[PDB]
Amino acid sequence: ETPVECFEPSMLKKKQLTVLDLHPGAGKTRRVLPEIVREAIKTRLRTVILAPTRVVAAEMEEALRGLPVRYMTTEIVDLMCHATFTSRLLQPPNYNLYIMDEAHFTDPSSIAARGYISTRVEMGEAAAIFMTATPPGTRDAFPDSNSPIMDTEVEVPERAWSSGFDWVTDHSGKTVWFVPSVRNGNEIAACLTKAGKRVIQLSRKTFETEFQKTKHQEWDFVVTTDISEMGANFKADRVIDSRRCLKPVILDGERVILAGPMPVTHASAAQRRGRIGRNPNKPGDEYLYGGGCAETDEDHAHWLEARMLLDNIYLQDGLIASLYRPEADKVAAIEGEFKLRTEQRKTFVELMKRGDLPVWLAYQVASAGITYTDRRWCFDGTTNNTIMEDSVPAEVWTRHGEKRVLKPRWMDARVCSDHAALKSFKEFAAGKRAAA
Ligand SMILES: Nc1ncnc2c1ncn2[C@@H]1O[C@H](COP(=O)(O)OP(=O)(O)OP(=O)(O)O)[C@@H](O)[C@H]1O
Ligand SMILES: [Cl-]
Ligand SMILES: [Mn+2]
Ligand SMILES: [Mn+2]
Repeated sequence: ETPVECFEPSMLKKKQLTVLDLHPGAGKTRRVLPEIVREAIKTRLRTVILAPTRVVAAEMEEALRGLPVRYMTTEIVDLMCHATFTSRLLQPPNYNLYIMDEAHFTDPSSIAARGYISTRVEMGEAAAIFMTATPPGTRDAFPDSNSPIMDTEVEVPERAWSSGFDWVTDHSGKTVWFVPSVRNGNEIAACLTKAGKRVIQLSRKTFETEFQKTKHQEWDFVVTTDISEMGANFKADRVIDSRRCLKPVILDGERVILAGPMPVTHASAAQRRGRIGRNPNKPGDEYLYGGGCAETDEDHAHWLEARMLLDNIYLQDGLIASLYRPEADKVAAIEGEFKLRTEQRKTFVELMKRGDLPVWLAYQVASAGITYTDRRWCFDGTTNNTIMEDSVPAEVWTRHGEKRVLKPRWMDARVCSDHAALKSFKEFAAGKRAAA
């Protein structure tokens, strides 16, 4: 179960799961992946490539051009995102080779995908290669890089500033700044823009659209959440790292809060720092970081949400997939305890795909026997669940013509953590849906 740093053809045999852990910038995505795919084609395997984002799935369509690779938005090598793969498993192919790039991605759909894949491997039905510089259990925040990095611990602004921090804005290059949340990024970006900087903001909801702006000369800062840890390539000379994240936590099975901001894992710190130092002929890149790392605890909601997904994915007769073993200890939930019957399972999937709700919240609503289009639960919760914005209680016109206070029966802090999330949830609660 030890990671390797070189691909060999014998890794493609069934029952092998290999972790390829070359350091950041070493060429996993653009040079090792095409070598694996060529070998999979020559041995006539049924192969799927899993990219963390549609952006990366484009960086692969280019590093694989000329090969029979077919990108799938929802012989021939299949290419899709982690989320697309898990979404397809939740719907009513039998690959024998799974290649997952950026296999450190900790979103529930990626965790679930690794659990399903590693289970197929242990069943003797497939081989798999997990590519990541930071596999689970990474404890080194400062891995190798193509060019040496200047690491400096410094106080990193956590809110807008009106003076001081001259080192932030006196820089003449391009900076990638990792923030713990969209709302914190909004405040940092506005402060930078007031200083005359050209700022690009990245988050999960906006990444596929806004990342293209970074491919141009005309920007000074990218202000990004942890989504840029997943193989986002920048031409930057500096990373500023809060070393902070938010952690969704299920409190007593009752609600989801956003805990923190609190220290990132070593893997996240290494991936953030790994955005620079990538040009072997360009010394002098800087990594300015604001605190220490800490390891995830038993209570990060994403691993329990991954079990909610896997309990509802068909495997083989009555079997359910386990989590990938190095992550299976992050969850106390019993295999199968979140399995839904057929009609509630359809609602569960619809609330996630069409409703844009977090997994945990979708599960609560679906397992209560609520159908997808019935939005009464958004308004009948405890007054403690009242959603606020601008310190006034949030209100919504329902399609029935009633103006109701947003007061969901189950409280998931992710539906109201920033303006974009709240806008989406208000439209959901009103029975509307933005065109996407
Ligand atoms: N002159 C250059 N030509 C090509 N690549 C370069 C050059 N200078 C720097 N690089 C960087 O080296 C990186 C190595 O490519 P690749 O994405 O395959 O590495 P990786 O192992 O996938 O990294 P990560 O662990 O961060 O996902 C490129 O993404 C690119 O950003
Ligand atoms: Cl985000
Ligand atoms: Mn190297
Ligand atoms: Mn990569």
